[PDB]
Amino acid sequence: GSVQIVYKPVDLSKVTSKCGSLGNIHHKPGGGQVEVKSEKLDFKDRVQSKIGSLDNITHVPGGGNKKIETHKLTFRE
Amino acid sequence: GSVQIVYKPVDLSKVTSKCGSLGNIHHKPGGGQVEVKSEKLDFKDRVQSKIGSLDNITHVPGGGNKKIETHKLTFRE
Amino acid sequence: GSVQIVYKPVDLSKVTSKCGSLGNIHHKPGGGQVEVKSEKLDFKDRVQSKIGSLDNITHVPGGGNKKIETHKLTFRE
Amino acid sequence: GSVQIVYKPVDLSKVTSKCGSLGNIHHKPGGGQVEVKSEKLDFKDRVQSKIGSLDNITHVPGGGNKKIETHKLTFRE
Amino acid sequence: GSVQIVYKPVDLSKVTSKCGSLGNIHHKPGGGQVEVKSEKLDFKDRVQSKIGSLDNITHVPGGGNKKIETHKLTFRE
Amino acid sequence: GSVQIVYKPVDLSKVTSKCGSLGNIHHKPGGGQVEVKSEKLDFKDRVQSKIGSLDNITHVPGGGNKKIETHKLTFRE
Repeated sequence: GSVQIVYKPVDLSKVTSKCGSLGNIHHKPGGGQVEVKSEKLDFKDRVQSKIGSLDNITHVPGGGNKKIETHKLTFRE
Repeated sequence: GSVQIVYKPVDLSKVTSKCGSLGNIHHKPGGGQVEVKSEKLDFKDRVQSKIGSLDNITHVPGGGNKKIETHKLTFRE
Repeated sequence: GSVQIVYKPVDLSKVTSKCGSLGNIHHKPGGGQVEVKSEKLDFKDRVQSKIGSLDNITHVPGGGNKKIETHKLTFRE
Repeated sequence: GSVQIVYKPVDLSKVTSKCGSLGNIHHKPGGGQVEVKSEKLDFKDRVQSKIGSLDNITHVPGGGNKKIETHKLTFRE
Repeated sequence: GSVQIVYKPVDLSKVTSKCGSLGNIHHKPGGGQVEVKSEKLDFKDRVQSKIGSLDNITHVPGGGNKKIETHKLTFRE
Repeated sequence: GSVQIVYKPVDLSKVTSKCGSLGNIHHKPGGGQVEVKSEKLDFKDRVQSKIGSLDNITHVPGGGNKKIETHKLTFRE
């Protein structure tokens, strides 16, 4: 008996974002009101929690581009 | 018996973000009001918590670009 | 019996962010009001907590670019 | 000829405000956003103006009572 | 000819404000945002102006009481 | 001819403010943001102006009481 595996995922992918001018951006908010009333909080194993938040975000990238690329290979004899 | 594995994921991927000018960005907020009333907080094993927050963010990258790239290989005889 | 493994993930990936001028950025906030009322906090094993925060961020990188790249290889006979 | 005038407005008026306890008063506002854009302002002769205001008032008198009382007498021969 | 005038406005008016306890007063505001953009301001003759204001007031008199009382007499022969 | 005037406005007015305890007063504000942009300001003859102000007031009199009382008499022959 004999097993043989080859793995050659060749790739050449271009992500582009040609852009002129981003111009005038106004993020002008009049902050409201948040109330949270809890008693008990038991968190375990990869918990991500957000409890009571008033957050403002001006995310202005001059071109934002993500390439995600995973290669998995599991061998079980 | 004989097992043989080759692993050659070849890649050449370009991420680009040509940009002129980012211009005028105004992030002008009038901060609100946050109240949290808790009693007990038991956290364990990779907990990420945010309790009561009033946060303002001007994230202006002059071109932001992420390439994520994972290569995994698990061999089980 | 004989096992043989080769591992040659060759790569040449370019991340670029050509940019003119970042211009005028104004982050002008009128700070609000945060109240947190807790009693007990038991944290254990890789806890990240933020309790009661009023934070302001002007993150203006002149081009910010991240490349994440992990290579994993687990062999089990 | 002869003119004669008498003026005797007699009065005894009581204003009262018997009160126990004023208790818990909460004035908890999350301040908003006011913008005024003008060019020219010509004011004359007993002008009272308020231009662009974000004001908060906790007026808690422990009994507030006003008595206004005017006596006018104009004689024209 | 003969003119005769008498002026005897007699008065005995009591203003009262019996009160126990003023208690807990909370004036807790998260300050907002005011912008005024003008060019020209010509004021004359008893002008009262307020241009761009963010003001907070806790007026807690332990009993506030006003009595206004005017007596006018104009004689024209 | 003969003119005769008498002026005897007799008065005995009491203002009172009996009070126990003023208690707990909290004036806790998170200061906002005021911007005024003007060019020209020509004021004349009893002008009262307030331009751009962020003011906080805890006025807690232990009983505040005003009596205003004017007596006017104009004679024109």
